Amino acid sequence: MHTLYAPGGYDIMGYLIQIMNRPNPQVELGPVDTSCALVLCDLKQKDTPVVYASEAFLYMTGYSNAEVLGRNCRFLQSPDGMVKPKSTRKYVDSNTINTMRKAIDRNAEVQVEVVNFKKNGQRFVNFLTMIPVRDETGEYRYSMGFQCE
Ligand SMILES: Cc1cc2nc3c(=O)[nH]c(=O)nc-3n(C[C@H](O)[C@H](O)[C@H](O)COP(=O)(O)OP(=O)(O)OC[C@H]3O[C@@H](n4cnc5c(N)ncnc54)[C@H](O)[C@@H]3O)c2cc1C
Repeated sequence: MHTLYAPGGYDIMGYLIQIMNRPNPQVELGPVDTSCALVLCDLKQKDTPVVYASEAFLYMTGYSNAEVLGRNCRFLQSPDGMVKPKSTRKYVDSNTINTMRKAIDRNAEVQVEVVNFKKNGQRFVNFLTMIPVRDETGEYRYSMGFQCE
């Protein structure tokens, strides 16, 4: 993967505002800000890579910015951080992974409980919520994920 990052950074605050102001919320998230664990992935780059990770996310997972950026978030599904696309996870519920996959493809909001592992191999249940995000063109370009241990 050779993901490219937006020169000048991402409008994370603007996107959080967009999310809290969305008209027909399918999932209630309650107020959110930059203090919580979150990531923004680019739907328009190969394998929906993380292009921004909040400090709280890195702290929760134990991974560094260098270890997460440019990667699809699925690495959290294995204690060795090695998860190949389309592979059958041995520690994660297949229907759960398919639910996330379909929600992302359809730009549909979703909330799931998925088993994840921190960098040091510590297992935990991640209550994950993903909401599609529109960029300046007004069309869905990113997805913001909010992780909860
Ligand atoms: C912003 C954002 C944040 C995210 N944060 C996290 C996070 O914190 N933790 C995390 O674990 N993931 C996270 N994800 C999810 C991850 O990045 C992938 O989107 C997710 O694993 C599903 O996509 P995939 O490409 O891995 O699917 P695939 O690799 O295709 O795997 C889907 C699995 O489902 C099974 N399956 C497929 N179709 C069917 C079917 N019809 N019936 C039965 N089984 C089926 C397969 O056997 C396969 O193993 C995040 C995604 C985004 C966009």
